[PDB]
Amino acid sequence: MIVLFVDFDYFYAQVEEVLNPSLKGKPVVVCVFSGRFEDSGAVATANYEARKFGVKAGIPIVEAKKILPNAVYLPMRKEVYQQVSSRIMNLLREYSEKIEIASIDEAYLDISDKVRDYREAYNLGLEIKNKILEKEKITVTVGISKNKVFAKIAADMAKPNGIKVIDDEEVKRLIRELDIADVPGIGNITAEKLKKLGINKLVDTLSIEFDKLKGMIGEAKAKYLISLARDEYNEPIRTRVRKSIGRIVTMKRNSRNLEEIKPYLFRAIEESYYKLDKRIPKAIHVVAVTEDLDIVSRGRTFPHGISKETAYSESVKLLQKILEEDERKIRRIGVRFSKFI
DNA sequence: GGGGGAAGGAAA
DNA sequence: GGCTTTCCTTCCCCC
Ligand SMILES: [Ca+2]
Ligand SMILES: [Ca+2]
Ligand SMILES: [Ca+2]
Ligand SMILES: [Ca+2]
Repeated sequence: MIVLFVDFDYFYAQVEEVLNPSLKGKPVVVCVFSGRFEDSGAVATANYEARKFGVKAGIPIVEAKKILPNAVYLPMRKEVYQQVSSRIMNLLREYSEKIEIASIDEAYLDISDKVRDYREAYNLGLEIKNKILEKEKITVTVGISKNKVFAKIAADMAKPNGIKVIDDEEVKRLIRELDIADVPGIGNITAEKLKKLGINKLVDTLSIEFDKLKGMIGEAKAKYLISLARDEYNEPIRTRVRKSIGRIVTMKRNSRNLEEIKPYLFRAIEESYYKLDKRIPKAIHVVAVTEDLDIVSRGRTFPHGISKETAYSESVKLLQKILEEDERKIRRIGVRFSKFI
């Protein structure tokens, strides 16, 4: 394989500096306003002028404003970034039939029937970047390599607005020098567990006894890291069909009172069905986040499609099961639909 | 022993 | 804090 990875730059914030060009140069910060007080929520994304100062995905909208109090804070327009994204995706579908849409702003292209070497791959990349810049004035980064994992890593290294290749020789250099915590699919929890085992690089997984890896991070993530360490990782570029869709809302104030909860839940279901659009789900899950923020969720799977009426009736049953089996207060309430048809 | 599953992770 | 969507890793049902 010769994989080609695209990763739209500071995406949500770009798609904002593209419908109001006056923003370029100024720090922008797309936030998610939760709804329980002046500026409560978090930062979705922030253009690079804002990151230079500490504002990044995650930190509360309130820390953001303490750091860059005079920045352009805008609310999240997800339905809008979603379209811009698709339009771009469609642009990429021409450069190859084998495409995997990883996220709302990440796509893997398998161009192993579209080019011959990394020099051709690299040129196809630039061609792509440009096309995108031409049609939607959106810069994106490109990473090319022998599999999805190293193509992604490539882009991680080149973003923003770049292009790169980690040829067969580099891969071995990396399997040895790349901080394993920088490997796609390894976060803080698993990173720590691996640091405790002396595993700081990929190559470090071939030495540790296996079953003592399966023991600490999980059978799957273990297999994952090793195959990568053996330069034997090959996950095909497969079309991805969305598997779930949901919406959680945040209540104006905590409670365990079913009738105080009901309005928000029914409000989330509605919005949830608007999204589904033609998709019929056979499984519904009610999700609530206790005052302490842990995540409780009860579900049920049907042997047929779920009609709102059903979603309505059944979701109350579920919600109840939560209230009956958890004594904590609720602040967040929502739903989620799976097992489409 | 294991193939095929509802809930709480763990990462993006 | 912090959506939204993933895989998963357990605790089962039953071969
Ligand atoms: Ca991105
Ligand atoms: Ca991304
Ligand atoms: Ca990453
Ligand atoms: Ca990491």
